[PDB]
Amino acid sequence: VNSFSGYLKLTDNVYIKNADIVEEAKKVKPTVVVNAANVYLKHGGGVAGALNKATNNAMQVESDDYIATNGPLKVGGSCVLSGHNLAKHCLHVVGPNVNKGEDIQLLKSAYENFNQHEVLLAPLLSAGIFGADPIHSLRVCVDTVRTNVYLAVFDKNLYDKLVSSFL
Ligand SMILES: O=C(N[C@H]1c2cccc(O)c2C[C@H]1C(=O)O)c1ccc(NCC2CC2)nc1
Repeated sequence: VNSFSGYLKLTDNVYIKNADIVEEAKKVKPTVVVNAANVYLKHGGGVAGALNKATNNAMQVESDDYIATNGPLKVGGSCVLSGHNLAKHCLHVVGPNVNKGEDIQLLKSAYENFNQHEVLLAPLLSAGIFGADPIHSLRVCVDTVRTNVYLAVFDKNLYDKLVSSFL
């Protein structure tokens, strides 16, 4: 049993809700919150910009030190950093950004990072300002992630479409 409330069970291991991931994280304090990161960990907008703002920019400060030491992530890759006031840990995952021309096949590799964590609160990867089809992202999630994932979807009309079209 866990404290995630009002989630729609899609499969054995994937759950979804129309909710603000910032508020879900503040309320649940999950072991892992996933960030929709880029390779430079520059948390400018979307999920990344939103989570960073909720940490009062502490996520960005930590991220800048990470990049200065380690260099950029790979598209499809990830790193584990602090969850600050939102979670124990933040798993920064880089899905492909279609608005940068990145290959959508890398979306499966991106979701594979979730399998290293037994339970996660996460956004649908490559949705919103990353420009990929969210119905596609949800399908890849269900077909790739085997651990227990709670997807928080910000946009109500996207959530309604994701529920209505899920096979
Ligand atoms: O950009 C957000 N979401 C979309 C997005 C963007 C980039 C990559 C992604 O994979 C996704 C999933 C999309 C969605 O979930 O609709 C978002 C989410 C929460 C939030 N909270 C603070 C506001 C003040 C209440 N702000 C923004």
